[PDB]
Amino acid sequence: NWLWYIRIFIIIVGSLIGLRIVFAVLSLVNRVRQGYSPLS
Repeated sequence: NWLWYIRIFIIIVGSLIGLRIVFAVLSLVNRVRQGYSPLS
């Protein structure tokens, strides 16, 4: 019952962390490629 909610929260947090990592990886690739100058 309770553990159920705990598991969901854990998964939710993991998803957020993954998304961030993926975004960071892409940002690094863009910089290495230097195809275009970033807006920021």
